[PDB]
Amino acid sequence: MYFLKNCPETARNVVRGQMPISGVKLVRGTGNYPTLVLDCTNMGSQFQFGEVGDIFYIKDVVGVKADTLYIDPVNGNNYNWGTNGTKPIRELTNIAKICQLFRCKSVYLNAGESVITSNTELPMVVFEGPGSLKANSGSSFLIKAGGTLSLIGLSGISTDGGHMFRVSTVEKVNIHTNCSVNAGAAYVVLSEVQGNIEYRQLFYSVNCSKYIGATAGQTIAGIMVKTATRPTGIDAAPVDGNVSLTYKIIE
Amino acid sequence: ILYKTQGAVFIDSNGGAAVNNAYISRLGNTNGELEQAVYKPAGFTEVGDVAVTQFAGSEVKFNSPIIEQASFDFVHAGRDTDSYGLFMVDKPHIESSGGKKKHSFYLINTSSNVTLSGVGLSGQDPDLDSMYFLKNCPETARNVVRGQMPISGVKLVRGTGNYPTLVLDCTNMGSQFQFGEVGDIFYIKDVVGVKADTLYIDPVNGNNYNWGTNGTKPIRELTNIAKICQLFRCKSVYLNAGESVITSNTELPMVVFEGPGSLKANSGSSFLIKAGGTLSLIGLSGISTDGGHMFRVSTVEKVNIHTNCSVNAGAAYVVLSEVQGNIEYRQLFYSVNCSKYIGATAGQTIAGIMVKTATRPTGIDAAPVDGNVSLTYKII
Ligand SMILES: OC[C@H]1O[C@H](O[C@H]2[C@H](O)[C@@H](O)[C@@H](O)O[C@@H]2CO)[C@H](O)[C@@H](O)[C@@H]1O
Repeated sequence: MYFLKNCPETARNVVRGQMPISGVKLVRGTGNYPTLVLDCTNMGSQFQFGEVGDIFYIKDVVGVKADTLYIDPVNGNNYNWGTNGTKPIRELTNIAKICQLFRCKSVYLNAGESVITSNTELPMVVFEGPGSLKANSGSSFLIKAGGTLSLIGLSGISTDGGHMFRVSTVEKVNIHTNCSVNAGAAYVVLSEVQGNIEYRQLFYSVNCSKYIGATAGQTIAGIMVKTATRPTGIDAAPVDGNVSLTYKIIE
Repeated sequence: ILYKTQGAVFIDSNGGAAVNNAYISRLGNTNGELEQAVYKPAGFTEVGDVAVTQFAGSEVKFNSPIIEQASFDFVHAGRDTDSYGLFMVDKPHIESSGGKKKHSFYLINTSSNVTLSGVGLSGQDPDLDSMYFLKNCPETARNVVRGQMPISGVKLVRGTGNYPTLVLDCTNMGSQFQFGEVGDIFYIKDVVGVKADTLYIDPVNGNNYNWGTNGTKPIRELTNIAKICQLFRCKSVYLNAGESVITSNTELPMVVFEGPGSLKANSGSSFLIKAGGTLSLIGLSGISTDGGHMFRVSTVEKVNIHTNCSVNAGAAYVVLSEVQGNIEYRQLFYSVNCSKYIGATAGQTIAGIMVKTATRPTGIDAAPVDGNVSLTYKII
């Protein structure tokens, strides 16, 4: 429907009213700036039968919500909105943007491994489903906003060497992992700021050299590790020297 | 158009057709309510004259119409098959002598974009008359309202069907919270750029038709308080004297509750906590249940429960986490009763507890929570 060519950063291409009844692909473009704005746009059944096309070009959304974002590394299509279960997207590249735009409460991971190869932000929502999350090429998942990130019942989350979650916000961050967690020789959580973090591991298993570390002097953290399958060698020293504990709950 | 029964009727294909600055009026409204629409969609079975009627997929653009003396200003039905046909009315000038009217926008299985121009009214029947009537609009439909609400108080919306579709898009509400009524809050899907600080409740003298956001016009039941606070970003709820009760599990918004009123969960029901934040009960005459757990938490986000009033969960718990929770509970003065302060349905919930009162179940000071809760801090 729209093709946005080299629209400047200050420009806004506002869309109001009702989208067509039949599915359409909304936007494509060229240039480094998003300018499309959904101003209370009545989307109808576009999430189920249409496509966004290129999510990069959407600058802001007002009054348009969806509860869940669906990801399918095997059958998904990135042209999709991803907010309807029959039309999931396939990559993780824009899940943070998409969830922020539509105020999604959860992310659904269909079977298969959802991977990243460069640092990628994760929205602070509930992740569920049979899929797994993998950070490859030394990349890390990024936590940039306060709130709670929950991994519930996934087939697991792991990395090929980089720290698992890099926190760059000073806001309170809760990380809840109720699935298999494997950071290898790295940390589950690395704070790049003077953080305030609460990490909760529930059953399944966890592996890492330290549960939480920080790049610089002190980051307050609270930790609960409820699983026998953990590196017991760090029960006495679960975090690096740059992290001070508020509480520690480990058997 | 000067008419007796129906002003204008638009049916089936009329793509791109426009009707600008139309002046359509019934010749007076005497016995208007008794006219019977002749050409109308199946879903419209009400009696009364209709200035403008549209259905079967017709989508004529109505720009600045002037509609006078009608029982129904507009009756519009989307196409039966897929709800196709947007109801488009921009700045309608609606008036009727003696404030006689049934509905301005009777919308069936459809979407709409309407811009109000600070002109309009709702009829003399305190129960049935409303600006909008939304009949079986589907889940995917949106009936958007922009512009200025009438100066005089009106009842905004009523409807039938299982899905809310009304949207307040930066609607200028004027003094409607104080003098008007929402009608049926259920049909409002969302609200943008319209806020109110407090939601007022009075279990005996309140009226559910009211918005509830102005102190002179509180609502009555607790059923939709979470939804209302969410739509209007309320910071607090004011409970006037009396017992506000629930008999089914009902969500409580995470805001400050104040006033001399009390909260009661009956029929074994529980109050629900579905979002993170802080729920504060400050100075209420108390909160209690007839046997159900007081607060059932179903969110994994950080939840703070601050009770500065009398609390009685009986043999039940003040808080029950239905997920792997993260809760902080603080009881300040007054009194607290329960078998355990916090419990959970399964796999460990973390919590911090502060109980500052001599009137508490002293025998659980050493074991304040059930086996599925692990304490971060305990101050008693
Ligand atoms: O699907 C087309 C249309 O058929 C019927 O409409 C009737 C209408 O009710 C009568 O008042 C008269 O105008 O004849 C029409 C058909 O010839 C359905 O009642 C209506 O819902 C539907 O849209």
